[PDB]
Amino acid sequence: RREIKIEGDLVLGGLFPINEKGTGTEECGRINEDRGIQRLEAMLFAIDEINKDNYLLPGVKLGVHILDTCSRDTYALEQSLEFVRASLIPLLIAGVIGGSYSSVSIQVANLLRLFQIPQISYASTSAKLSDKSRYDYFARTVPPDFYQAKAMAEILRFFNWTYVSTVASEGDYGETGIEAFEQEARLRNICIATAEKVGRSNIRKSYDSVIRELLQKPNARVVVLFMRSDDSRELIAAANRVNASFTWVASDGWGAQESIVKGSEHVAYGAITLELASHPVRQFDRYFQSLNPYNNHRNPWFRDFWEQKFQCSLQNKRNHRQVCDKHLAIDSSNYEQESKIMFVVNAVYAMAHALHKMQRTLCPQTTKLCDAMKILDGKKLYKEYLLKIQFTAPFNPNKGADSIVKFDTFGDGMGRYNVFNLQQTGGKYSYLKVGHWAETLSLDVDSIHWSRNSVPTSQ
Amino acid sequence: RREIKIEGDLVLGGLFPINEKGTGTEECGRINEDRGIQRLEAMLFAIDEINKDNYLLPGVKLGVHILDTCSRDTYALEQSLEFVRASLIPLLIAGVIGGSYSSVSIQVANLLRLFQIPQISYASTSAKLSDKSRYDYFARTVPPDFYQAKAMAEILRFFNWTYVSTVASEGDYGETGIEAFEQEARLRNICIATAEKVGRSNIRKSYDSVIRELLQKPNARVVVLFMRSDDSRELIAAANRVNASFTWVASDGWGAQESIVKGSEHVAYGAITLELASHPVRQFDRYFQSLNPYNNHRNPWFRDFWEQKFQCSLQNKRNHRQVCDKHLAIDSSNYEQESKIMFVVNAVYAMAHALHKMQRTLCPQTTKLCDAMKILDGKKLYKEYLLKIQFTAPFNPNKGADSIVKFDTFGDGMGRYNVFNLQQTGGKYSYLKVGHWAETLSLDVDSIHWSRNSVPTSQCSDPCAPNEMKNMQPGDVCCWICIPCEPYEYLVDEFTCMDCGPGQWPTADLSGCYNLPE
Ligand SMILES: *[C@@H]1O[C@H](CO)[C@@H](O)[C@H](O)[C@H]1NC(C)=O
Ligand SMILES: N[C@@]1(C(=O)O)CN[C@@H](C(=O)O)C1
Ligand SMILES: N[C@@]1(C(=O)O)CN[C@@H](C(=O)O)C1
Repeated sequence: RREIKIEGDLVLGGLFPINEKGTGTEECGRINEDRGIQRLEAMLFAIDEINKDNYLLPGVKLGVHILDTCSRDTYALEQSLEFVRASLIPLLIAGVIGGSYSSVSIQVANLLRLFQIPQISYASTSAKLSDKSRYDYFARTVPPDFYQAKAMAEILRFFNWTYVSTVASEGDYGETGIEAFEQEARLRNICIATAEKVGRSNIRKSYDSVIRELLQKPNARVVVLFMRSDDSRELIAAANRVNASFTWVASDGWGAQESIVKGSEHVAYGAITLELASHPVRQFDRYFQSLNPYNNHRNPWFRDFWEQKFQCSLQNKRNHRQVCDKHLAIDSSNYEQESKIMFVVNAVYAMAHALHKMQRTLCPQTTKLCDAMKILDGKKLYKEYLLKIQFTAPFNPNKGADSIVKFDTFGDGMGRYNVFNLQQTGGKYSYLKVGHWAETLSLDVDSIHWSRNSVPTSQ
Repeated sequence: RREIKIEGDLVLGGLFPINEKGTGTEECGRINEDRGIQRLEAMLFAIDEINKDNYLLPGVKLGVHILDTCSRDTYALEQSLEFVRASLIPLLIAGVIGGSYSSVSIQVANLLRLFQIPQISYASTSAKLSDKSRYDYFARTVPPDFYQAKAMAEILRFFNWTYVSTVASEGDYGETGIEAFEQEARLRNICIATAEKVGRSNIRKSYDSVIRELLQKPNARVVVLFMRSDDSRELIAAANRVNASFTWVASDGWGAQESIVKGSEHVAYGAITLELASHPVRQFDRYFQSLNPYNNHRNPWFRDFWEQKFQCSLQNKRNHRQVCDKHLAIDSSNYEQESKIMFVVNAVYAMAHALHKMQRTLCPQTTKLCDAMKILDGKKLYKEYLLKIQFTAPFNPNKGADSIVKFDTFGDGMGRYNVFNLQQTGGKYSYLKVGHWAETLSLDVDSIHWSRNSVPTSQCSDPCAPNEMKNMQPGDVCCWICIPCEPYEYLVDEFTCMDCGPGQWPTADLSGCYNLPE
């Protein structure tokens, strides 16, 4: 049971899928490197920054209480109990920054509302959450799948892929996300071959089973994927053991993760995956790359991350091979900033700018946490929060790109996605940006390298 | 922070408004005597009984973990966190028996579902809870207000009280409960004069304010009340300071509590209040009356209850007057069993019979808690629970009165309500049962003692003058104007004044025309 406790004048809860969903009786598996450890640090970074900042919450140091969600909802839920219990050693939570998988953001939202705690997700995208009548204390800095589904169908409708198959992760994410695609699919005259869907505690046999059925309709060479990062790997893994080949069209769930195609660099070749529109946070880069087990002591998971990333081994381990070189480090050769890290940082600044207004509004005299705010008014903070608008943490170069954080009447973000193509040119697999989606598709077509190096056909 | 912990092979949570909602920064006010302390004890009693019982959960002693809800939702909610946390000193909760105010049963339900814990209320009545898509782990042994509102409207529709005023407690109980009456009200052609509603942290001024407004429509002498026990008292309190008088028609919220009219025995006289149909649990009577501070040590609130009920004082107190006689006791002169106590007991037995089945089903070999049930399957227990049917804890004499506990497809109970009349005959105020509601009203009318000892009247406009006038309707259906007619025209009907014509005249009563000579 590892957590992160940094005391402060005001505290923010944190939820990150630091560890993958553990198989069997256990709950937490291997370290999620890029979407777990990075995103986590990103929050620490953002806090660090908000504390070093003078024009945003100065007399109110921001403390954090971060918990791993081990990619499982029921688990994060239990963890989250930590925050509501913290309203009565206990940390007075102001807002929770969290919910990577939609699956857990919801399960968590269902509890924070009962205790009026503002939640902000930096990645959950299920349209289900937009419903501000069931998730009245939730907000996120990313747009719902209702706008990604469109982006997806409009990609097939452009390549006359009238007959394609769908397979979606079980769970509020994949489900709602596909039900979104299903609709947008019919409307553009696209018939769905076989409707596949994986699930929980699933092993190889259930994934191969899905591959089989994707093969029982060999007319549809284009398979649409609305699956979680994990279920999206197990699928490709299966599809590879039996040299099965298709034109993969996947939701951000797969996104541009090069860690999904690892071990099947080809069975996934010439695929098309979408991701959210984001511009890397310069400072975070230098920040993360500056980390190492000798200076990152506040992150209890760092060691395990270190040993796993470098194939290391140490005394604070079990019993393995190859000890680890001191001159080992995170550099530009072993690290690429995760796509959503931007959303993490904005999520936090939001919460902060939100509090920051409450500060100056409720307490004119000082810069410190007065008596007015000794005990926050959740409801208030949340309807003094949505109404937020600010220039993305200055960690952003431009300003003219609507790079300002704010929320809709639903508390969600702007639907800007990037279209990707999985290609390899020099013995190495990489993702190349080939168009995007603003409200209408776009892509330099003659940029795409397809499987069987030919523009596919699915009718 | 006081709780009750009795260890056991299986444990049941408990929520009771033992203390009234505290005013100011504090949270818990005075002890709720009859709906708090009694109902609490009734649960203990029921447990005590289920443990002394041989044919129902024998090898599985039932433990309880009871927490006061201080009548506040946000508070019970926090306390309830005690139970979900208890699924991981911590007590393995099987189900929570609780939720007096609807207000809190909901707020609570919202949390137990997140951890699959079966809840059962012995009194929350909000229709909102019937919705098994939002409260999938809730059940109760009382029927939704959807059936009480009907019973209420049907009581006014019988006394042609076409124009009456409504005032409802703020909070899921009063609100939803009135929205229920509002609808059933329109449907029976009943216009609502002024729609009043009290609230939170409300003091005298907001109650008087409500009285004032009830007075700004002095045509409606009948006021409908869908208010919590507490808000229902503050209102009458207010209504009394200013000798205001009406015919009070109140929901069970007020019910038949003689503790509501205390201090205004007359400003509330000749009122009509509804309650759930229930028959007192004989054994509980002997049981409760057998309690006293020297033998009730497991109930941490007992002393405070004792000191408060008897005006006592003790060393485990603050600093007051008049010490307390040892020979003080709860007898037939100072105690009347609360109306819902029955529901409390059934609520628990249900939970028990439920577990009891799970016991014999999951574990054929022994009578004890086996490995199959070491860790319960909420979802399962809940859909092995609703499907329950049993003869009310034998604490009931008859059997032929559908006195069997069970739940609807919604997890609610049977809508049977009793109609009451608040009357005083010998210097003492009491509640007299005067009819009930099965699915249709009923009441021996000539049983009711009204205020101004006269069957009241609540309509919009006065009746027309036969001698002349005709009924005229502008926009609504309760408010009309009386137009007199021309000495030469009769009335085809109540509303239409029709002219007789040439060489004729309308009869004296104005029902026809008598041919004139000359
Ligand atoms: C009003 O109530 C009286 C009860 O005495 C009844 O006789 C009368 O018919 C009612 N008015 C109508 C016609 O609705
Ligand atoms: N689209 C994701 C979700 O809403 O759950 C799937 N994976 C999440 C992530 O970025 O890690 C985002
Ligand atoms: N019907 C009540 C409720 O659910 O709120 C009103 N008063 C409660 C009580 O019995 O104390 C029950």
